[PDB]
Amino acid sequence: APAAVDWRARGAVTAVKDQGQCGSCWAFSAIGNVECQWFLAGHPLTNLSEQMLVSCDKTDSGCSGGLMNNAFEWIVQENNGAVYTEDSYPYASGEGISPPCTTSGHTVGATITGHVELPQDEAQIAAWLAVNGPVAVAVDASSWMTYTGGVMTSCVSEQLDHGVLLVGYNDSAAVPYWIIKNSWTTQWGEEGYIRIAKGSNQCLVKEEASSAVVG
Ligand SMILES: O=C(N[C@@H](Cc1ccccc1)C(=O)N[C@@H](CCc1ccccc1)C(=O)CO)OCc1cccnc1
Repeated sequence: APAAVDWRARGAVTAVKDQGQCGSCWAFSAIGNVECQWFLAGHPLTNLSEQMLVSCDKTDSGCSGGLMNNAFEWIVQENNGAVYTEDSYPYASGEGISPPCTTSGHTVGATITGHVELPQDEAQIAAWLAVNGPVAVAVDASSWMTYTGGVMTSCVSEQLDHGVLLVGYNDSAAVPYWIIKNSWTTQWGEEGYIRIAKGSNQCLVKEEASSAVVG
C-alpha cells in the first residue's frame, strides 16, 4: 500500500456536518461513505441526504441509532438503490426527533448497487481505502469528548457506539495514524476531524468496517 493517503485533498470529501441532538451518527457515516464513493466513480461531488435514512429506513431506529450495513441494504432492497440530494431532502432532525418519511418531492443524487464488509485487520482496511476510497467504520467514542488535536493515544476500546468515516492514514509518521471525519461541527477536533493511532485497534476501529459499492 502507499505510505500515506488523504482523500480530503483529492476532491472526494464533502464539508463536515453537525448531527445535532439526534442519535443519527450511523446515517452520517453511511451517507458520507456514499458521497465519497459516488465521486470516485467519476460523478460530480454531490451533497446527499442523511434525512432520507433517518426518516425512511425503517430497518434502523432514527434518532435512537442504527447500523451502516442495515442502511446500505435498505437503500438497495427498499429504495431502488437511490440516495437523494441534501437540497431536495434537507436535514430536519437537529432537535432530536425524526419527522415522518416523505415518499415524493425529492431528486436522486447518487445510486449504489451493494456493499462490502471489510476484514478485521487495519493493514487490509488501509490497502482497500488507498485504492477504493473512504470507509465507514464503528468506534468506541467514549473518550472522544476529551479530544483537542494531534494523534490521540490510549483510546478507550471497550464497546462500539459511534459511526464515522475513515478518510486517510499515514504509516510514515512518528506514530502511524488514521484520519477520521466526525459529525460534531468544525469547531470540534482538527476542523471537525480526529487522528487516532494506527496498528493497535484503537477505539476498536478495525471491528466493523464497510463500504457501499457504486457501479
Ligand atoms: O446503536 C446503534 N448503532 C450506533 C452506531 C454503531 C454502528 C455499528 C456498530 C455499533 C454501533 C448508533 O447509531 N449510535 C448513535 C447513538 C444511538 C443511541 C441513542 C440513544 C441512546 C443510546 C444510543 C449515534 O448517534 C452515534 O453517535 O444501533 C442500534 C440498532 C441496531 C439495529 C437497528 N436499530 C438500531
